[PDB]
Amino acid sequence: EGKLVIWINGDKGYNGLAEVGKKFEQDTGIKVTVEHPDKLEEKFPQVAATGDGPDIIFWAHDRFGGYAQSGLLAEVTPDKAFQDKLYPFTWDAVRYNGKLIAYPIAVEALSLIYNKDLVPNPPKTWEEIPALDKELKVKGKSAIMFNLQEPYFTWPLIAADGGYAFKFENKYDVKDVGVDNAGAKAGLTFLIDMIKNKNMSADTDYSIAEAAFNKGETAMTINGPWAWSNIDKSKVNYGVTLLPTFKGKPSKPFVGVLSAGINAASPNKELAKEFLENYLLTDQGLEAVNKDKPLGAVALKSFQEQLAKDPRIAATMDNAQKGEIMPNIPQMSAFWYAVRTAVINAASGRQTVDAALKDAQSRIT
Ligand SMILES: OC[C@H]1O[C@H](O[C@H]2[C@H](O)[C@@H](O)[C@@H](O)O[C@@H]2CO)[C@H](O)[C@@H](O)[C@@H]1O
Ligand SMILES: OC[C@H]1OC[C@H](O)[C@@H](O)[C@@H]1O
Ligand SMILES: OC[C@H]1OC[C@H](O)[C@@H](O)[C@@H]1O
Ligand SMILES: OC[C@H]1OC[C@H](O)[C@@H](O)[C@@H]1O
Ligand SMILES: [Mg+2]
Ligand SMILES: [Mg+2]
Ligand SMILES: [Mg+2]
Repeated sequence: EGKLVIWINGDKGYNGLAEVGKKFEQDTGIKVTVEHPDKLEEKFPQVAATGDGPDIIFWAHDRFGGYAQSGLLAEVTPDKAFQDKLYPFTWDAVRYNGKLIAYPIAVEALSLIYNKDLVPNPPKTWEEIPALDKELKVKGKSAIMFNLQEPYFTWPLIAADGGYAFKFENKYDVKDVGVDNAGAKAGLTFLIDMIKNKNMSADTDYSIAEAAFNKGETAMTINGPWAWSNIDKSKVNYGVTLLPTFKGKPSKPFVGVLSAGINAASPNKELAKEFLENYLLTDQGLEAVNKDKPLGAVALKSFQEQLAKDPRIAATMDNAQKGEIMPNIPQMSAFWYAVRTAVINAASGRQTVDAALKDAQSRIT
């Protein structure tokens, strides 16, 4: 009691957040400690269920329905004046069983990131990437590398031709799942065909793809706003644009709302509210995080007005509008674990595309 412990993922601007924490302490005398444990989103329910854990947890909103269902989050209590400072759809992302159970911070979607000096006119279709790769391979380069280990990054292609997670009835139907329909299989088959053709490698992960793109070894990558800061520091002149289409249809990234939840076991709920409402969710607080690692579009209208001019943010929102907001229901983690296994198994040859996605469908439903 008398201090704040915050958990945030290691790809986010945790040093910038710590600067907001230092300002909070200067003003209040209350110490703010920012940590970025690994697997924090799996650890939180295990420690919060014993009355331990951080005061504030940051993640995309998809995890938070499961937390709320288990009673691990405090209902947040912003007055109507504060609610009107943030975009309504961001509050919708953090509403569960009619209650607000987090503060929305930022809106994330994946984009195509391209080296302007290797591909001045980036490909508009996935289908043209193999021919581009062939020309780059004679120069000792590759067309594209992105994280193939996490389903977040492959989902936009799987969804393009008709894949979906849970069907929404204007409630989600947790038994109407679109992981093994024909559209999902078509997109995952194309990924596997690129791997078979040696346009990509099944073992590429986040670090490998980031290093290759930021050293000028691959012409394109797929990543979110948090990655831009490291590219700024690199030698690469990059642009951010629409994901390629597949079978003429847009890639459909899942849209995540970075959210801050208050632990139901926290003895510091009033302090957490003060920190989040009056320090973090200000133009200056978000600026401090954003200059560390970019947040994307932000939930705070006044600061989003200042970011909306950036072509990178425009591209982020263009991809977001072609995609879908993630569900926040508890079943979302089952979806992600099952799809992760399916993609890895298909890409490594441990299962056919059809067998992998059928097994995932069975697991989720
Ligand atoms: O891959 C499954 C994973 O997807 C999402 O995680 C994203 C996250 O939203 C981004 O902010 C960034 O950290 O990349 C992650 C993928 O590595 C879901 O939010 C998450 O629950 C899910 O595990
Ligand atoms: O178990 C698969 C994945 O699920 C949760 C962890 O965040 C990631 O470290 C783990 O790989
Ligand atoms: O369950 C262990 C999992 O956790 C972290 C890794 O990202 C994943 O490769 C591994 O399979
Ligand atoms: O891809 C596996 C990942 O999918 C979603 C989960 O939130 C995270 O724990 C899980 O790691
Ligand atoms: Mg983690
Ligand atoms: Mg609650
Ligand atoms: Mg792996």
